[PDB]
Amino acid sequence: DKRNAEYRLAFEQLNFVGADSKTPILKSFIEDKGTRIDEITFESMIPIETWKSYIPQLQTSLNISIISIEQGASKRIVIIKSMAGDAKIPKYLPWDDKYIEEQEGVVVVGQTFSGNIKIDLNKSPHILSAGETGSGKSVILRCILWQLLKQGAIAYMVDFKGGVEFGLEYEKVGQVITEVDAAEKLFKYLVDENAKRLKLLRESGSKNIGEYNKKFEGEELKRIIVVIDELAELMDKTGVDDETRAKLVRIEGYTSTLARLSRATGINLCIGVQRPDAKVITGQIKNNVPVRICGRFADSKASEIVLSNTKAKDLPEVKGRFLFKLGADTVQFQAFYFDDDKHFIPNKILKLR
Ligand SMILES: OC[C@H]1O[C@@H](O)[C@H](O)[C@@H](O)[C@@H]1O
Ligand SMILES: OC[C@H]1O[C@@H](O)[C@H](O)[C@@H](O)[C@@H]1O
Ligand SMILES: OC[C@H]1O[C@@H](O)[C@H](O)[C@@H](O)[C@@H]1O
Repeated sequence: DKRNAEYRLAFEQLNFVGADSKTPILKSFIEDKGTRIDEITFESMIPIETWKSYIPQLQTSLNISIISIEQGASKRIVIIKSMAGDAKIPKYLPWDDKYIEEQEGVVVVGQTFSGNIKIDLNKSPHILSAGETGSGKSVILRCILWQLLKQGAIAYMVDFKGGVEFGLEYEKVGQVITEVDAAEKLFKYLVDENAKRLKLLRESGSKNIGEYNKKFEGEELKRIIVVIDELAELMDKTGVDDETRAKLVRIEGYTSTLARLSRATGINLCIGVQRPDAKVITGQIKNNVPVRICGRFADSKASEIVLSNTKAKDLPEVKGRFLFKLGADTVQFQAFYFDDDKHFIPNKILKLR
């Protein structure tokens, strides 16, 4: 076997042997095909602290990037989490307007092993982006927003922290909703706008708003993008009073209806979540929000709430490194770093008269 012959030679060149004079024994090599992260298990008498001292050398000899080395069941077992030197993705990928797609409704979120990650909002209409504060979870949503604003979409932005996440420059290109009263008015409007669009599709025999628009020269329905900076501000009802709770229940009813029924109507939800919790990322959100973007979470439960697998615990500690899940596959990718100070140019959008 190639791998066993390759490891043996590598260990012998280092005289990397235990008290019994044996080089480490390969017990198992488990590759994750989507993330390209491997679990290599070795048996030897070499202490874990010695393996850790050898990390720089083992990376070079075996041609791998070592994420971690941990002791297994016994002091004879080491488990290495690694990525092959061939599984290359950037560690920094600045946004650039050259990535903007010609096809309306198609957005790019970053780079994977073979090509870029593209999302066609006409096929997978809603996105949930989850990550710890500073991960880049929110940066991705603003990058998607910019792309859609450049394709002529209408935007609505929700931020209950006084709108500090969507400053005055965002207000030039759309409406910023900063409190629960304005959010009830917004979501009741979007649910009615969705109902009016479904009515137009049935009546005209149109599959989507794109087919509808071609039928009427002077009647052009535009894509609507709704960016929710933090889903917990709309879903977490724990400490509010009776009236605010009923208002949030009404809003949740509107969000659920929107997510489930806005597939063909060109109304897209881009949701941010800082702390995954089953009360916030419910079964209704999961059943109707197909795109998941997940940052690193050391906790298994947090990854299962977002992805319904534990792979977010395996990611390397790289800023802007995420998991992408659409359907049954989970892949690792580097997200674009979109910086408002240099990438968000409101006058370019306003010029699209
Ligand atoms: O990389 C292969 C496997 O390694 C294991 O350590 C992880 O828990 C799995 O999520 C992963 O699929
Ligand atoms: O469809 C465009 C891209 O997005 C996803 O379907 C996959 O994760 C990528 O491998 C693909 O290149
Ligand atoms: O926030 C709700 C309001 O949003 C505006 O953008 C729409 O034009 C109004 O019709 C709607 O009532």
